[PDB]
Amino acid sequence: MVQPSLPQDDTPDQQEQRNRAIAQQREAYQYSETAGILLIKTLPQSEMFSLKYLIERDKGLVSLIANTLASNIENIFDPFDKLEDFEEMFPLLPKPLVMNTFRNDRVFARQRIAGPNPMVIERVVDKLPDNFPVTDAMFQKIMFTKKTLAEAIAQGKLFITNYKGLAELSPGRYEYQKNGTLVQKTKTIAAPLVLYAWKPEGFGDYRGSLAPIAIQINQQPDPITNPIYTPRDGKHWFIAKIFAQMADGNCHEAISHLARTHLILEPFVLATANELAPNHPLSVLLKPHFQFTLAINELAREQLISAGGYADDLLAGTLEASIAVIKAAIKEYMDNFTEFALPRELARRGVGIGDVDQRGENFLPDYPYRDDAMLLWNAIEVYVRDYLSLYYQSPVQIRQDTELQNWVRRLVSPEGGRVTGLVSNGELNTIEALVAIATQVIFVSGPQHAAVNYPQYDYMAFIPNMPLATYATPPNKESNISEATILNILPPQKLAARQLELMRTLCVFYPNRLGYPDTEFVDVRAQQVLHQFQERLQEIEQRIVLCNEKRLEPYTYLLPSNVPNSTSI
Amino acid sequence: MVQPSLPQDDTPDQQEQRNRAIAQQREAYQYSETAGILLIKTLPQSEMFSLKYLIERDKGLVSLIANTLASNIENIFDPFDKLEDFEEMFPLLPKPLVMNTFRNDRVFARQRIAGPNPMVIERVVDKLPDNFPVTDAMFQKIMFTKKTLAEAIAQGKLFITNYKGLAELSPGRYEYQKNGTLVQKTKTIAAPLVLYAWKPEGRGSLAPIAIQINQQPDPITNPIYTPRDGKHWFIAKIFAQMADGNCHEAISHLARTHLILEPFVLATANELAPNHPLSVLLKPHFQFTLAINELAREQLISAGGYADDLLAGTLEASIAVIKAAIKEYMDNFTEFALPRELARRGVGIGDVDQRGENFLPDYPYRDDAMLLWNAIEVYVRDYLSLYYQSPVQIRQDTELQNWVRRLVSPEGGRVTGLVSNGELNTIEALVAIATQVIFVSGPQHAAVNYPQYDYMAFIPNMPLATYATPPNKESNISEATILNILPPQKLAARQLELMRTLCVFYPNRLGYPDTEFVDVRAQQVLHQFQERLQEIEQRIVLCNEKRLEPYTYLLPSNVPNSTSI
Ligand SMILES: [Fe+3]
Ligand SMILES: [Fe+3]
Repeated sequence: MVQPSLPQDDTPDQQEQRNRAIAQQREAYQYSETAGILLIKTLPQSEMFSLKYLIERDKGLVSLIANTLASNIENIFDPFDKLEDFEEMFPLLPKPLVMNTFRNDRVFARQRIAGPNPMVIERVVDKLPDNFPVTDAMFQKIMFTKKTLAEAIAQGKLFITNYKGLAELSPGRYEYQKNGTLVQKTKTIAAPLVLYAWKPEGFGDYRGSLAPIAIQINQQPDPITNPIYTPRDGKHWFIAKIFAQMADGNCHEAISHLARTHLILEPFVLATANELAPNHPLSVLLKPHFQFTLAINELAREQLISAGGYADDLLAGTLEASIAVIKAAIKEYMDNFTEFALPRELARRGVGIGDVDQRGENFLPDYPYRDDAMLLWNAIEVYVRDYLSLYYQSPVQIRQDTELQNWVRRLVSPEGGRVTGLVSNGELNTIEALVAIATQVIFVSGPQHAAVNYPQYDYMAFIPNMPLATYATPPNKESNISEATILNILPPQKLAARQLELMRTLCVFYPNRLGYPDTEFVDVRAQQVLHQFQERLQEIEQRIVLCNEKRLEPYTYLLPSNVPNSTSI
Repeated sequence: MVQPSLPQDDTPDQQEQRNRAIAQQREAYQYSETAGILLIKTLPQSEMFSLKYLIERDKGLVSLIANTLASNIENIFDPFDKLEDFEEMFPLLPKPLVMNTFRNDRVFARQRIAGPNPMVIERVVDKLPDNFPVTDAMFQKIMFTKKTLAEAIAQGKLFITNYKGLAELSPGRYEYQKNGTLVQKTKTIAAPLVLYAWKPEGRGSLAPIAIQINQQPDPITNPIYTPRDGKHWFIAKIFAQMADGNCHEAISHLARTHLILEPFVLATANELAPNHPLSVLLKPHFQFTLAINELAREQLISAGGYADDLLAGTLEASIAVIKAAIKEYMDNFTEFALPRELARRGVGIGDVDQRGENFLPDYPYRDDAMLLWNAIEVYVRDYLSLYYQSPVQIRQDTELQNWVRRLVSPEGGRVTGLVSNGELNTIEALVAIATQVIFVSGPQHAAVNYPQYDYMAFIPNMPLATYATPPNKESNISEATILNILPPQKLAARQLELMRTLCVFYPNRLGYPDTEFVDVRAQQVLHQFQERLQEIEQRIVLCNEKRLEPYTYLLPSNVPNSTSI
């Protein structure tokens, strides 16, 4: 166990040892790709899941065998017979928290700020999209108000989710035998726009909340084939929400979860191995936050984004279409890396802590993801800054650290991740820039992945709340809607089962815990910095527990006790 | 990648490097115990399953989710409604090979010699046990012969399986909620005696003659059943199969492959340098062995695990059987070498009649295992000769001498049958030890592990517990009677779950290690072993065209390099 040091501070003997270790690491951590996604060529045994991990994962899979044994769902591509059958899918599993209230408009809307994908909603500035022709009359009928849209917008009261990033998907296909013949079917794609309003009054008892106003299921308006639905539209409104939720779930899995936690971490894990000695302070800082990350990304390669895997079976598009969405989300992230730092990302959507009205109040006061993620972001930043200050007291030490400079060059290179938004001026020159990079990597690996991964079961294991594909077209607005209509839009039995299977496996345990690495730092000064980070997380836990006593609903996913140390499941 | 060498031949500097490695290995491979069974304290990450292993094991578990989705079995402690329902448990899985023919007496008997547990049957010498009062009249009625029992025994025609090792099990209990009421029930244990005869006519094969379901005879409450007893005979075979299945899992499989290997794996780490030739030889045959034994600890022999759920006895009773089986093996280690084990049961290749033909001519486990035993023996002799030429190099190898001391010690495995004269002194003795270890880890484990699905995933052929008492020999047997003896739905499902996971894939392959030997001479000896395995594969393929049913489990292409599943 070596005291960490910068390579230029070491003797020539010690530097030879560092280069030896790096050369060996480069041989063990080679770069590869699947479908243009950067991944590892072969996983080192040191990077495999632990025994303890495997025991927990297996308990999960065996719990699914038991639940399936106790369930009445069948291995068929028929719809369920009754909508109530979706409630019977959990005889031996926890009931998903959304299950009993998912029909409520407020429960729908609050998933934008506290559900699995709190990453889409943005404040409307200036005007709605021209292809989303909501009228004053619609707004006024739904809000029971004489205020106009322009007035609401001028007050910062309107919010939108625009799923146009899904507009080019080729719809996925599926097929099966029924009575000795092959039936071939296609999923139905949608790319909705959803308008929300902040309602300060709430419902008399004055916890304010977001409320949904209008849904246009596809991007190009048409009064007949693509009208705007509102809550006045009865069962047609319920169906419009289903399509919007399906769209949110596709954006969730491809963009917010797979692309922008799991797969954008892969180049950082590999660059750390390919350029940093084992006793490099940055490697020692970052490796606890990479535990099991290569391995879980290899399972995603094998089981999630493979032909016949979960993405192929469950999502709206063809596998090829889903992979294209994933790769475009990676590219935009890497190209703009520092603009995806949490405060900047939120501010770009108009929903950051600085987005306030004339009285200093946030235009979106009820946003548990933002509130709790900012606590964790700020605590990690203090932890990282205090840690790196033990090793870099002056910027020349950044510039003369040949390993660190190689780590940056690897990341920005085309073959190393193409992280062209990583640094300014073509080179890492300051300590504060490195603090921001390492803060963002640790934030993504622990907190961000916890926020998008662990709500999956509560909101997406109950299939009707967020089905990963829709299986019939939106009915015409004047058509009558039966239970059969809804059951034909929702997934068939075998695919509903498959989606529960996925969601349970992704949420069943916590592989590790934020701030609690498997081995202590050798440097007692760094162990003290870590102990203070652990104290701060305890303070943050109690603050969130207090906030949750007053929130409309508790938001538990960013409690530090529930945040892993690494992206690992 | 350093040339292997004996420690006494190394420099002082090399010797201190060897000793540092051994000290680190002792720290990473510490000894521990669960319920008196020797295991590792903490599994080193280097000893974990590989990614590729995990991917295959996960395919197997997901296949069970899919199969269960497509099945109609329920999560209940009720019996199945019809016996035919046991045949509908495999909508998306391979059909177990025994399923169609399991009622046939010949198919029942041939599981003694080609089934999951080919380790029990033995030739009757002198007389039957006194607590098994088979009479001439019974024998003559079953065999439709005038030969007496004593004449048949004198000709070496009779064979027996005696499950007396189960006679003291406390019966397992189970409970469930049924209408806000907690129901508690007990399994029924049995310790049968089964008489077999070799019947030359056909073609020639073993035939079952008589079953007594428990050890103490009584003409009314524990009678001798024969093939003349109709459905009662069918039920007696169920109890005999259940007993074979319990002896299989506790003794032949868990004890005498998985758990007796654990001390050898730990001794190798605790006493041999990484470049010790014996460590280099053995470690390919230990791949994933510590890890699979840790899953056995956690999932198989834990409270609420598979053994607790499925086996006839309480968990404490099954663990006692396991531990007794380990101790007899270790106390008599060299006597469990394949040729000597077969000979002690009267069924070895030397057990021949006046005309030179075996008393038990049809014995695929024996014939194919002997081929692999002999090939491994040549491999380890030719390999070890590269490094030991005279016994003084055996005696002056301090690491090897420590390896033996560790194994025979009370805290390293207590392998008191390992060595003669208190000490390992010859190359041939070490050849015998390493041959047996490699044989157990590959071939023996293959022969007891991979038939589990074909013979035990079809629950009526070999249920791991019985759930009602043997009916009175005079009662009418209904379909419901049999369904109450066989496992309830939930426990049948749990037995299929287990047997599928134990058989889904081959983690590695006999003779094909992950890394080449650095020593080119050792590479050549390994290549010769691979060639011999190819010859054996073709010889077994030829035998399988003349056997009544193929025995595929010891084809070298189906034998792993290590006990790993
Ligand atoms: Fe994840
Ligand atoms: Fe096994």
